[PDB]
Amino acid sequence: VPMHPFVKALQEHFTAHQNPEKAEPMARYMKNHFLFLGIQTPERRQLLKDIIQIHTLPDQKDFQIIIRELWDLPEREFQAAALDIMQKYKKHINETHIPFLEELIVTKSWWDSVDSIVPTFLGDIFLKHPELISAYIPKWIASDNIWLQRAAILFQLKYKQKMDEELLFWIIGQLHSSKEFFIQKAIGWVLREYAKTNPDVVWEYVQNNELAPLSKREAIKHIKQNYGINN
DNA sequence: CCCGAAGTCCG
DNA sequence: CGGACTTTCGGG
Ligand SMILES: Cn1cnc(N)c2ncnc1-2
Repeated sequence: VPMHPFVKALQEHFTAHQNPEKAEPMARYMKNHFLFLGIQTPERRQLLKDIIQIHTLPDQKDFQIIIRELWDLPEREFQAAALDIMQKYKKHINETHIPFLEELIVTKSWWDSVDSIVPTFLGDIFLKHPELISAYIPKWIASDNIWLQRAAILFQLKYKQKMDEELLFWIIGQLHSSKEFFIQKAIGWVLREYAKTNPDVVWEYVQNNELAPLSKREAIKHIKQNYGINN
């Protein structure tokens, strides 16, 4: 079975505009885990737009197929485009897509893709269906996969006043001993972000519970101005 | 325009 | 460790 024509068209059009000179530092920035074509986001968005204008966006029956085929292509711009395309199908994504999103998290994994999946697509799903959190989060924390662990930390990132504080702190407590940078930093990030909504609770948490030094410092990057740094 | 959100380099 | 500085991206 041939590649979906929309994906083939995108591949052809991206490749025709590749920039090997830019590709080298772009790939180095992601620690050479991926090949790059060398197309940065403004042009990459326009090239996608070009193909939608010519071909139209595929029927929703093909949504998951298109995403997978792009995920399987070697150059990282195709996963970035896949995520742009998933946003175009946003109104069709629901709680039944959690396993599909899980599989995207644990394939071609790195912070650029995982952070584009978790606080937005998964965050929205669990905001609407909080009763499903306990069907996934314990497994993610227990897994060997640091990107599922990061997903458990960051899916609430944008919740603001809808944050489940008890859940957030329980998740952080489970992962606070991790020596993995991407886990320590995610803990720092979600605490720093939630402190914009409720600084008192984050300050109390970091003063009274164990965290990696990186996590604590990132958490209080801003609110240390509000409380002061004791001698 | 601005500000806030990985990478290298240094002490 | 933790700060200074880097380029890119999202968004006010
Ligand atoms: C991706 N990226 C680029 N530049 C910065 N200053 C950043 N801080 C966090 N993440 C960043």
